[PDB]
Amino acid sequence: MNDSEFHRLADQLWLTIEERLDDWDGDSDIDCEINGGVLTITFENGSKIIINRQEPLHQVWLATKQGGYHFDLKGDEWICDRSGETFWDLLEQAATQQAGETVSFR
Repeated sequence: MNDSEFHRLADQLWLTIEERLDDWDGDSDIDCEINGGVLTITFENGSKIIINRQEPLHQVWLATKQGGYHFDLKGDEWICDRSGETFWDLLEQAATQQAGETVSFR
């Protein structure tokens, strides 16, 4: 991947995460903040999900209560380099588990 394409696609992903989380209107209180470019989602139980860019690798990284997941862009989608699972599936699964309420943007 080249650096400019990474900037373009990561910017897009950042906007999508921010809008989806800032627009959340379910029962649970969920907050999302951007600090030093890093997104942190905080849940009522104190747990968090952290999303950051790894520029030299052209990857997006995800840290949840359960684990860590590193993503490459493959065929127009962010895909975990260890399992093949998609960024949005892993993020939704973790946010649903950590909020105790369905967090779904599909």
